[PDB]
Amino acid sequence: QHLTVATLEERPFVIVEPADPISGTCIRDSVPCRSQRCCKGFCIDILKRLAHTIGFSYDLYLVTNGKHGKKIDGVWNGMIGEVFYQRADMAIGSLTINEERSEIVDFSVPFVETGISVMVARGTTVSGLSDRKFQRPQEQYPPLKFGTVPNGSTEKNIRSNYPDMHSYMVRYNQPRVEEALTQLKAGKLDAFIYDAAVLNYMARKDEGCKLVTIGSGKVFATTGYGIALHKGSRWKRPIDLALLQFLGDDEIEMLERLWLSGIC
Ligand SMILES: N[C@H](CCC(=O)O)C(=O)O
Repeated sequence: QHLTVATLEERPFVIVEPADPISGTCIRDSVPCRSQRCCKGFCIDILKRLAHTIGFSYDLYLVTNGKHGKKIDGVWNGMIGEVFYQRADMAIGSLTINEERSEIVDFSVPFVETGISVMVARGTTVSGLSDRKFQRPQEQYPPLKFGTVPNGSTEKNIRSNYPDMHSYMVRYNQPRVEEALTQLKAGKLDAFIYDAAVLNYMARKDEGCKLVTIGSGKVFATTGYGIALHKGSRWKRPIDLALLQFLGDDEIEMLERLWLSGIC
């Protein structure tokens, strides 16, 4: 009846703000979340609906041990680690389903479609991730500068499928999306390769609409965000049924409009 839920800030899917200074409570659509503050956003609204529909209470906390999830020398960190090591009953956020993670935790059915996209300044001109500027990176006279934020499903995918390109990207690793966008707009990066759902949102919200996304096309695989649960969790089925209901009730579509819209 009571679940411990791990999450991670990644706007606009999870947004963290201080409590209302006047009341000292989380107001509006926000809910209390502690650190491993008030949380809101697309995924938090999903969590609120799951809790109401299925009928559980929860304790929400922000992950400080890494981010989404990476395995290093046999040990998982991030949201995936919290679930795998059974510190949390579930993790919800902008958490990407991939093969490696699916082996060790169960995922809900996907509730947001994602993958990998490439962001560049509208001025800049490359074809896409197929472009040899990316693929044969150290062939270009002034090298192309492209990076990702390391440790997530994007870097995992690139290292596994395009190890040459990955090796070239390492020096351009960015600490978070905000800095990457800054470097891209300053021309310190030529492209930023990252989660599609997030990148496409950032493109839509860009002050002045100067940042644009290119589809990765055939280069990378589509996937989705899923809620992570203990392998064999009894919670998977009721979570899935609820999510499926939300999808067909246009509740998810409504939340997309609410949280992920932009003018660009
Ligand atoms: N959703 C993030 C992907 C971030 C990225 O593009 O690396 C994850 O679960 O790892």
